[PDB]
Amino acid sequence: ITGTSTVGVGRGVLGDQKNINTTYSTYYYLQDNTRGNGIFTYDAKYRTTLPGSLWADADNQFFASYDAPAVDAHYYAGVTYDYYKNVHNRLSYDGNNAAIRSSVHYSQGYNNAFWNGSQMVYGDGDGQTFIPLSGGIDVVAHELTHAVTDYTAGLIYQNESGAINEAISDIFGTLVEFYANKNPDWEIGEDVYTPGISGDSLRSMSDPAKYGDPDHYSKRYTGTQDNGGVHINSGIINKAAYLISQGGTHYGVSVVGIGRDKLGKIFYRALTQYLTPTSNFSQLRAAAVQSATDLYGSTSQEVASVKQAFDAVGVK
Ligand SMILES: [Ca+2]
Ligand SMILES: [Ca+2]
Ligand SMILES: [Ca+2]
Ligand SMILES: [Cl-]
Ligand SMILES: [Cl-]
Ligand SMILES: [Cl-]
Ligand SMILES: [Cl-]
Ligand SMILES: [Cl-]
Ligand SMILES: [Zn+2]
Ligand SMILES: [Zn+2]
Ligand SMILES: [Zn+2]
Ligand SMILES: [Zn+2]
Ligand SMILES: [Zn+2]
Ligand SMILES: [Zn+2]
Ligand SMILES: [Zn+2]
Ligand SMILES: [Zn+2]
Ligand SMILES: [Zn+2]
Repeated sequence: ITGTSTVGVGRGVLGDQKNINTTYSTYYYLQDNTRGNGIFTYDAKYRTTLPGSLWADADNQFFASYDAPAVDAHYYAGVTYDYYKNVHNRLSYDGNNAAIRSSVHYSQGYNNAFWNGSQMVYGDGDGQTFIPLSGGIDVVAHELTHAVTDYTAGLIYQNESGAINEAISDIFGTLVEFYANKNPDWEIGEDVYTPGISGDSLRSMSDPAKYGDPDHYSKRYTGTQDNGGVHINSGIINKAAYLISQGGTHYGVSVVGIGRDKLGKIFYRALTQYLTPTSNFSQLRAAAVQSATDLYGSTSQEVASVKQAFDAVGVK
């Protein structure tokens, strides 16, 4: 809508206060004019009709319980935009400043969130498995990263390619969470999963086997469930990424960590320049080695650590 750019204030899903970019035209709308072609957040009103109504608020204060998922969807879309722009010189998910549109209060008791090809969609959870899913910055950025992948490599969502697709979204979801300094960690979805249980998450990148997920290629799932193990086998790549950044010794292989920024640069270059729709784990290794070579040189520590990390998780 047309109006005046304003800054409102509200509280997110976890009760934290934050400022949000809004637009004033009689009402204050969750329309951020400061990022690309805009960030727009919508009320789906517990329906499954999308996108719903552009979020309108009478006073630019967003402290109602019903407001909280919208505050976080809007704010964390903005943080994700800022990450890709400031760290990777990428303008929105398509690199062409596409508007980022999000709908909250999707359906009733809905324990999921997803990028649907044109917008983000967030359930509120059932209050036991999940609280509203936009409360997790890593969830928001994980799903928006699926759009990045779709607009670059086009990784197929099945089998090893699909596990790479998932792991890329976990890697950049995590890197966004660190970029924001929003209680960062190497676990996924901890801020919105099981409010009655502290210390858990959907999966761990630093220790996938904490939740039973494989941390080595020899332990990969080979059946047909979960589209051929896309959220299961992602642990193999997630652990390699963790090792590249943080270092460690894994199945006896010592990895010299090179930090988060270099992890992100290596994997962003691999994703955008080298991966293809059917890349497998071995091809991802090659893409990451080539990317680190492009950036740091073939004789660099960075290249040596990429190789170490993929050796540690059994990916040749
Ligand atoms: Ca209000
Ligand atoms: Ca996390
Ligand atoms: Ca929990
Ligand atoms: Cl460990
Ligand atoms: Cl381990
Ligand atoms: Cl480790
Ligand atoms: Cl180990
Ligand atoms: Cl190699
Ligand atoms: Zn998803
Ligand atoms: Zn995903
Ligand atoms: Zn966290
Ligand atoms: Zn699990
Ligand atoms: Zn798992
Ligand atoms: Zn799954
Ligand atoms: Zn998923
Ligand atoms: Zn280990
Ligand atoms: Zn370890």
